[PDB]
Amino acid sequence: GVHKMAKNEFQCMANMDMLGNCEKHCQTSGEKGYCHGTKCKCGTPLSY
Repeated sequence: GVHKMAKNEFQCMANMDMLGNCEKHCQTSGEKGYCHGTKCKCGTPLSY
């Protein structure tokens, strides 16, 4: 909802956000990381 929270966008490669400050914080929780520079979040891989 409030922010892009999936593997589809930024891909830890965007030319001003690729240095995502959460490089272990996701895998240490078992969930997947998203790189928005300092606005770096993780998230569950989800199911349907």
